[PDB]
Amino acid sequence: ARKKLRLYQFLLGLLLRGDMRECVWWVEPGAGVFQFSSKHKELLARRWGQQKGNRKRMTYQKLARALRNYAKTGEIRKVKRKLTYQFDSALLPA
DNA sequence: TGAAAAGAGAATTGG
DNA sequence: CCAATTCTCTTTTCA
Ligand SMILES: *O[C@H]1C[C@H](n2cnc3c(N)ncnc32)O[C@@H]1CO
Ligand SMILES: *O[C@H]1C[C@H](n2cc(C)c(=O)[nH]c2=O)O[C@@H]1CO
Repeated sequence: ARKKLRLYQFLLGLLLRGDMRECVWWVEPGAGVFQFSSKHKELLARRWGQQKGNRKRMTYQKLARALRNYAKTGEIRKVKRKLTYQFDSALLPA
């Protein structure tokens, strides 16, 4: 049984390594607050779908749909700012 | 002033 | 049965 990345792991990994900075970036790195690019977010979503191996092309609408489910478990919450989210502090350094 | 963004229930699916 | 994936409909927001 193989393992596949979780959405919050994929996103957090992109931010820490500095990948796809034109697609997603930190807004407040100390607070774990990050924002997606209005025009270039579809590039990131489709990259998420290729790595997962999904049947359909991944879109930001479907990626955002998955992000909202994290509200039950607290990994990521939506911030009251356009395309902006916040990792829980348990997933961040000191 | 419509695309964009936000939100959502629900059946589905790989593993 | 987890962790999304996919599809659908709705409304507010914004550029
Ligand atoms: O066709 C109507 C509505 C449209 N329009 C575009 N952007 C608008 C804003 N910000 N306020 C109001 N109406 C807006 O232009 C026409 C009215 O001038
Ligand atoms: O939660 C139930 C179903 C669940 N389950 C079902 C099936 C068909 C599967 O392949 N994996 C799996 O975890 O297990 C529980 C019953 O043992």
